[PDB]
Amino acid sequence: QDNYRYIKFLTQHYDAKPTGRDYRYCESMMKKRKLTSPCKEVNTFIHDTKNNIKAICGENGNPYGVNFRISNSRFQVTTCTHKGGSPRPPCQYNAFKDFRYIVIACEDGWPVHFDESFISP
Amino acid sequence: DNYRYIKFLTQHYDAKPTGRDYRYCESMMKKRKLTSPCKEVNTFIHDTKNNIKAICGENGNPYGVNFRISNSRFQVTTCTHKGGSPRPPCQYNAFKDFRYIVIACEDGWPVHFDESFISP
Ligand SMILES: [Zn+2]
Ligand SMILES: [Zn+2]
Repeated sequence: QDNYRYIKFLTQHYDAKPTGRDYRYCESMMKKRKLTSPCKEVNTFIHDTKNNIKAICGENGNPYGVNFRISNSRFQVTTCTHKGGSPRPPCQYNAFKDFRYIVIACEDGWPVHFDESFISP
Repeated sequence: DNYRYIKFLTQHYDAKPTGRDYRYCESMMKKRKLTSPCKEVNTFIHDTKNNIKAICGENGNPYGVNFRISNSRFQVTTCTHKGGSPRPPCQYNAFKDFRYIVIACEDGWPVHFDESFISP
């Protein structure tokens, strides 16, 4: 019921209204979501409703690994990957658009972590 | 101007459904004022405005002469009127589905939902 980790998940991993989904999108979003001090190396935005993402914690997800959940359907996502090595802003990013399953961690029915290491079929 | 697009959302967009049963349809139809007279068939899409609009763009394909089919499945709830009276209160059966949807777009914006479309 403390919303802190859930809102943190949203800040870092949720954008219902993307524009472009190219490197410029990634570079502006990583800045707007304050993920640039230091440059976050890999960060994926999910483009769907809070309700549908939350449903991965319940009806619309399967157990994955010890504690994660995998979605039962694909989600629109944009993965921003840091380029150029240096961890100090300004931060340059490559942007990878995808429609794929996502793996998250849930706590008390809410998304609290995004598994950036998951490789979807 | 936004009129037909907003009208499309009023009748067919709900990012935050609960229940998705007869009660959901009966409250939503009333809330969206689709009850004077009772609308016979009406589908609510449970996804973002952006993703639905994308059916008019990259996440859709041409369908028929004037329509668009989504390239992926959407969570939907179809409300089908029952009881036989066009007057409030309007009663509904709910059908939850995860399916392709067909819409009409105008200039990149969704303006109608094809209730007659039968998805694989
Ligand atoms: Zn939305
Ligand atoms: Zn009827």
